[PDB]
Amino acid sequence: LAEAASGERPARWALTTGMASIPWEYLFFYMSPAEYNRMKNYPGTFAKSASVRIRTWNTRVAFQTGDTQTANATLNQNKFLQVAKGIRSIPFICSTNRK
Amino acid sequence: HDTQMPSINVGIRAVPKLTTIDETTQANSWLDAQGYFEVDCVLTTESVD
Amino acid sequence: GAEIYLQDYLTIYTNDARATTGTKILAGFPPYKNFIEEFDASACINTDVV
Amino acid sequence: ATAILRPIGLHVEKFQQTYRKKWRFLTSANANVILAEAASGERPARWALTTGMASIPWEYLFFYMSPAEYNRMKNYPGTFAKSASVRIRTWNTRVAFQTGDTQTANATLNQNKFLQVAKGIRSIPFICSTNRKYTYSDTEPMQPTGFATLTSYEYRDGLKIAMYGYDNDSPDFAKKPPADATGAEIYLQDYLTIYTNDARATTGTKILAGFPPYKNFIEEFDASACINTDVVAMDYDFSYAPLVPQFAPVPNNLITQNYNASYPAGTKNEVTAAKTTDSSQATPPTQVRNAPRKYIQGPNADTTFFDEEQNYLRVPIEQGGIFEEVNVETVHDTQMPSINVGIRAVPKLTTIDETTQANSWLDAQGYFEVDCVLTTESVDPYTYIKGGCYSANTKSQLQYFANDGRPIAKVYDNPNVYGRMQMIKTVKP
Amino acid sequence: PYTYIKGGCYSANTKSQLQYFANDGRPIAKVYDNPNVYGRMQMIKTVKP
Amino acid sequence: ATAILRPIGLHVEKFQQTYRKKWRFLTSANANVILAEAASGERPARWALTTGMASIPWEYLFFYMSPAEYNRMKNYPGTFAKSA
DNA sequence: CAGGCCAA
DNA sequence: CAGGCCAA
DNA sequence: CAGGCCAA
DNA sequence: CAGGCCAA
Repeated sequence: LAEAASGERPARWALTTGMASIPWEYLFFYMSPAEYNRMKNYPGTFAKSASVRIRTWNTRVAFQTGDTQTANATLNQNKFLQVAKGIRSIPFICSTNRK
Repeated sequence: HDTQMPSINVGIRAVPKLTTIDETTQANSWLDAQGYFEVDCVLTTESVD
Repeated sequence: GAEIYLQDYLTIYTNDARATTGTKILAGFPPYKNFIEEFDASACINTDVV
Repeated sequence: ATAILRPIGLHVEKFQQTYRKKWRFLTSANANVILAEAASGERPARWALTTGMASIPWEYLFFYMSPAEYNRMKNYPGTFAKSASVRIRTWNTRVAFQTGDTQTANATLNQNKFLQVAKGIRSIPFICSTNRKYTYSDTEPMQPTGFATLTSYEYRDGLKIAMYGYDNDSPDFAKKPPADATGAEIYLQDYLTIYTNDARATTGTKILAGFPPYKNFIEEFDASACINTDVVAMDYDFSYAPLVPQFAPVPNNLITQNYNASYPAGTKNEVTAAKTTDSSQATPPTQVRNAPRKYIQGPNADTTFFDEEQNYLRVPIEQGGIFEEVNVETVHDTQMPSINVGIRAVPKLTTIDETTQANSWLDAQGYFEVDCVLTTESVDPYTYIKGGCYSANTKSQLQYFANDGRPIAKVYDNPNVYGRMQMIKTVKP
Repeated sequence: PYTYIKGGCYSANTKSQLQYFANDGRPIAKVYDNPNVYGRMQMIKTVKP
Repeated sequence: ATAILRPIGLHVEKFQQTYRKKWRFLTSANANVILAEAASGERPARWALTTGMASIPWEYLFFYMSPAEYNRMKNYPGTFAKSA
């Protein structure tokens, strides 16, 4: 995808992926508004450790594309899961998470 | 010292359509596919009085 | 406990030199697939991945 | 006595480099259909038997190493490709659930699914074959109905661009995301085709031998049992694959009046010879010593082959018999074995009324994971104290040249002649 | 290093190197010619050959 | 699960090179004589005590590697001297 | 069962 | 194979 | 007994 | 560490 230059941002090419970002670095991910509001009444609070475990379930693939002009429906599937740890910190892969 | 939390990205690779394209290139049509991810997260905090 | 659709995905960027004046960098993309793990999702049903 | 000096010899630096790629290929299960190819110039009229076995271009440098790696390797004179290995793994093979012909209820859960592997078909003396791109019918997308005009150079260039993408200044940059970065599948379009003579207009004694039984030379397995299994594992040691020419020696003609001297070769052949053969049997096989050639480094160097970079994707990596060295040398003809993999066409569940081959096929794709490794070596010889690297003059290299000045190189595109890959004139890109 | 697919070798930007320079543009380098100062070799402006 | 991809990282090629020289040096047994050095600009007036201990220029690149080697090494960006 | 032929 | 660079 | 001081 | 090249 082409991203036009805007102000200080140069013109660049964007390579889209299907690897969804997991927002485990933020406080709302772990604790509800009630917990946040109560924690506000505990001055001196430091977050000590954050752990995340991700389990994948059955991955659904469409049986057909819906293009009526082709008979592309098939029982067989090649189905791959992509996991990316620490891509954000790689000095030479300029990347960010986008909608 | 400077700090960083490692990023986590998970996803499913796009599944090409069973159509036959006429040129040596990447697929131009893909089947709908969803990843189903169960996420367990724990946060530990401490405070002092 | 219902599922939530995620909409925020990793995007890889590289320079666009179509309007670049001077010495252009034409290095293409970095091979980002050399830095990720990929598994057959049919074998990963109900398995810890991260 | 304490040896204050000893013959430590020259300073030579050898560098070994490794190039790895991973490619995912999608192959069509093309039907076995006879196609007519009209006579064109020197090409006779012939019948073509199409297959679904896609060619794997493991004989070319772009298969293993990216444009950045190629450009950097250019700065390492004396580079030889040492070994090329390819591992091919097939994944689940998809077969269309239905043909799409609404007038029949051909949809079925059951599948017969076969994977075809062909090693070294290109070298078989009596199976005249080459890899071709087909055109397909609209009603039957898996049925070839002709040949595309896309040549082998154009095919490999397109495959390279799919592998590595365009330059950032290209207006068509977005069209091809690099598979080297994405890991996405690439559709292969170059399939093994079997040829036989077309005697419809032949005058005189006709040969009516039909086709050779090429299925007696391939492996075929139930593709349902081959999911995530290695199917091809082949290594190749290169006899002589100069990727960048040697460092030029210090010319002895600037130091010596003896540079143009003669010495006995004895009964050994220190100069290579080109064998010309004639399958029409109009001319006997001919061996010609001292074919026209010129140096690829030195005062009168002609580096057209390495400046047109024929060796990236136009010309195969190995060029044994094309390149001479100025020394007592043993040189033999060379070939890299061909690799073709594919899925056999899956017939439609329709019932035809005649005893013959199926006339309708389900769409089927082969999913092939290809692992390839290329090993190269280069040298930095210091024969002299100053001026940079210089090699010994016995390391000087010559390349066969045509009389018009076009470098001659080995090609794996045309069918074999007596089991030999021909040498042909290179074409300027 | 091959950080990118095309264009030749490129290193990571964390491998970028700077050299001390004088305000007039002459590179500054270590020299072992002058006597030590507090046991230290000085850095001096390089002279154009 | 069969890992179709794994983080193999970048392709980086490291090249190690060795440069050797053998030199024979003749040194004079200079006497220990005090020499006067007049003040010049920022340099003060000082007494100099001469010795016969010749300096060995092992801290410089020409000591180990010839002009041909230096010119070729110029075509290897990222070169660090490891040990002398 | 591949690399200068295979029926060596 | 993640956390202040990786080719340490 | 050398390399950012030696009397550390 | 020599004899049809040596970086084989």
